[PDB]
Amino acid sequence: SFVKDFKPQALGDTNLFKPIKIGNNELLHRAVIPPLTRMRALHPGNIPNRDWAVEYYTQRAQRPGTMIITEGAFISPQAGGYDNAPGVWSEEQMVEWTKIFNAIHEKKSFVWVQLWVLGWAAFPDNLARDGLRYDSASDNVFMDAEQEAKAKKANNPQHSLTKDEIKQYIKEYVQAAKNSIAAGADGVEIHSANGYLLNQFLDPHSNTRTDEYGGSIENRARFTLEVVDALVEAIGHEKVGLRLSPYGVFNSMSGGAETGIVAQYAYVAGELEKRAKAGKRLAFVHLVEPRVTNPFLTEGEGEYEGGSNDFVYSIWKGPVIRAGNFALHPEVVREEVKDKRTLIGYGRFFISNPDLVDRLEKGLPLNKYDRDTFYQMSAHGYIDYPTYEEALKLGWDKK
Amino acid sequence: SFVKDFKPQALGDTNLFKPIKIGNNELLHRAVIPPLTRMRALHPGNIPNRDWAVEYYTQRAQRPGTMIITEGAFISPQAGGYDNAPGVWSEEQMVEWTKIFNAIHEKKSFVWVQLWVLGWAAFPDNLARDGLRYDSASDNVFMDAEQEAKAKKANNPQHSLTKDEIKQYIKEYVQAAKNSIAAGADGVEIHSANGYLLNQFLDPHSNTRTDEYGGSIENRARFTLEVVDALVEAIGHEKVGLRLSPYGVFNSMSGGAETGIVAQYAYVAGELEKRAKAGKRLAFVHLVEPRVTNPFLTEGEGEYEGGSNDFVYSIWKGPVIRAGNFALHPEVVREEVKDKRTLIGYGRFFISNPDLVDRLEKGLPLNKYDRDTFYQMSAHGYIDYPTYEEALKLGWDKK
Ligand SMILES: Cc1cc2nc3c(=O)[nH]c(=O)nc-3n(C[C@H](O)[C@H](O)[C@H](O)COP(=O)(O)O)c2cc1C
Ligand SMILES: Cc1cc2nc3c(=O)[nH]c(=O)nc-3n(C[C@H](O)[C@H](O)[C@H](O)COP(=O)(O)O)c2cc1C
Ligand SMILES: O=C1CCC=C1CO
Ligand SMILES: O=C1CCC=C1CO
Ligand SMILES: [Mg+2]
Ligand SMILES: [Mg+2]
Repeated sequence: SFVKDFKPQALGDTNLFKPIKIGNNELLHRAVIPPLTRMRALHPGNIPNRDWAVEYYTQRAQRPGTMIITEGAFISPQAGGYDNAPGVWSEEQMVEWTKIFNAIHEKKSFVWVQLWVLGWAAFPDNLARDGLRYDSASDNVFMDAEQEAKAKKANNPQHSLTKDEIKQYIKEYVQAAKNSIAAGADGVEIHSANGYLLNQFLDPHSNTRTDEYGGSIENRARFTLEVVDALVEAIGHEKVGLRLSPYGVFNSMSGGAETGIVAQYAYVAGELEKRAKAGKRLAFVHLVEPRVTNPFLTEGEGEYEGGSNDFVYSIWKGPVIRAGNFALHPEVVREEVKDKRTLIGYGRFFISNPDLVDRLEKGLPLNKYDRDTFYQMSAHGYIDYPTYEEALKLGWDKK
Repeated sequence: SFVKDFKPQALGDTNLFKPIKIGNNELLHRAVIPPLTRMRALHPGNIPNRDWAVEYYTQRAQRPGTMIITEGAFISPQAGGYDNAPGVWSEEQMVEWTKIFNAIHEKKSFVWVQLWVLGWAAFPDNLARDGLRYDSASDNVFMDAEQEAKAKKANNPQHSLTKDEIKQYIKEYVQAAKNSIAAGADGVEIHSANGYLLNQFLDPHSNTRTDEYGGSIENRARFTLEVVDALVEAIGHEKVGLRLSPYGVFNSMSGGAETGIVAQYAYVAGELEKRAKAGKRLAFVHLVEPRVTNPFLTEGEGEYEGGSNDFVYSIWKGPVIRAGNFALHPEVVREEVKDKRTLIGYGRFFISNPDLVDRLEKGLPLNKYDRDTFYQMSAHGYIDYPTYEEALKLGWDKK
């Protein structure tokens, strides 16, 4: 059924429907599909779903000129820890990704692979089973007691990365990005947000290191910028984006409670602009808004009102993708896209509306999403959400 | 005469005329007199003008409940270098300051002493004459070639402060603040803005040190926060404010050209909020707007459009005084004071309008200022600017 109390507003008369170039891609509108983990990848081997993934991405690429960022993809087994998320390290995986990229391109849309490393958000028992470390920035602070428990139970205690193991990750990032481009992706997005490994280095709560990767703003940012630099070198700045969530508390990050948090993220932004003036401007910076500090809370919950992402705009002068509770708030989007370098990521509603761009353009009702099938091993709640046309035929307007 | 093309707007219906408590002072409106150097202090001894200073401050205290921040005052001879700016280190000086504070208090207004240390903006020849160092953060970078010349000529080359000399300044800040309070001031403002000594430590262009006072965001901020801490300890957090100019280029600071500049200032703001949650919240943070990057350029010139001070609001949760080209833009002030903790500093127009608050309240014409007498040794352009009543009597409406 449709979202019951929603008062849609057509956005076709706004900059949301003005074309923009991001990296090498000529977007025809600025509604972006942000990275959305769906847990349909098959085990063993973290293989993109051979039955459903192509169709899923095809449906969502249906509006020509759409920028799609994939679900997080592990760069290596050690970077993983969820059996049903995809990876981009093996030939098996890339064969399925190539089919996906081809289908999106045939719909005249674009695809960026999000490169994902879990750190302490990984399941230590899964890792222990596969002979892998349970990794984070530090070893004296844990995500929650449960995760700290599972580690000890699985005899896989949280391990503070040595400098050589960090380098190994950087090498894996490099190879995963090369794999992505070679298989046909338009670019990659470095996931440095939402409390995953890179974020665990950025945040002073999770990073209590005293070597050059912790103890200061510059140090905590080091790992992230090294990945950025390694990837810009490997496949070019025009094929690299960065995702950040300055106010996020997901996976036990500090958010606005940390008084130094804006300074931490402002520094990263500064360093990106620095590289941009020196000839190497990233394709985009992708920001999670304080509008959503946890995307598994219903829209309007977990909103942080004490901080704004606007600071990034004073520092980084390139494209900015903003994501978080925008689908139900076209009145907000209308204002934000008045800025000419701002794009809008729509997450949960792109899950449930394959034709979302049309619906935004024309102010059509939205399909409700089903949180129960966000992470299910099923076609249901994945590829069976109807377009508006199909929804009408199913009588959804009269439910 | 009156400002010719100005279209005044009454502001009495805005928060500019709502009372607010700053430190121990109950302000009755939020139009603040920012620090304004006028060079009427007498030489020798940097003594507040015995003929004119009381009358000057009296005229400008005339609206009850007005917060006045004094012209910059040197904390020590070594901190000085302009013969006609006042100091707050000697008994001679404090006797004149006491008369000033008394007169302001009799008008039911308030007075905060700005504590000033010149660093490389000082005249090295004046200092050499008095046997004093020409001080800055570093010795391999100079304000301009002229100042670098005068130093060498006066055999007083720019001197990079040792850690002991920095401590000596901190001691002088402490004593100057104690002197101010003892003489009757409501508080002090630490001048960490506009390219003076503390700013020279904050800015990566002027600070090329490799010890703990330079080389990183935290290090460059060290001197400023030490002063803050020493003064909060000495006279209380409710009697201490801080002035900053994140986008300023005055006296050869970097401004927005430096990609790390927001991060530098965000860190300072964070540290202040940190102390604020730990029980020691400064009375206010005072910000120079990118609206004015140089107050000796006419209004509208030297405006930086690539950056905003709004970031401070996501980090510091206390009162914020904002200054820069607000007098001729009531349409801007109307919006900014909708924030309930925002005050507006009016500089050049408080120079030329002793009754400025009334004129803002009622939307009256403004007296033009005379830049030629900003720094003159004269009553003219100091205490002879007319109130609106006097201006009418002089026929200023018919000029
Ligand atoms: C089911 C689900 C899976 C997600 N997976 C990812 C992910 O893999 N990588 C990522 O950076 N963000 C992920 N997110 C966060 C979203 O990209 C987005 O920031 C969030 O949903 C807020 O946007 P929205 O209000 O439009 O849904 C996910 C969110 C949801 C609800
Ligand atoms: C003549 C003059 C003297 C000033 N003296 C000081 C000073 O001693 N300390 C300080 O922090 N700012 C000083 N300033 C900067 C002002 O406080 C203020 O930030 C600036 O004038 C911008 O505000 P406005 O546009 O309202 O004039 C001075 C400005 C002028 C024009
Ligand atoms: O970032 C991710 C990956 C899976 C869920 C989230 C939350 O945003
Ligand atoms: O800061 C000061 C002191 C004298 C002039 C300025 C410019 O703002
Ligand atoms: Mg029907
Ligand atoms: Mg008349």
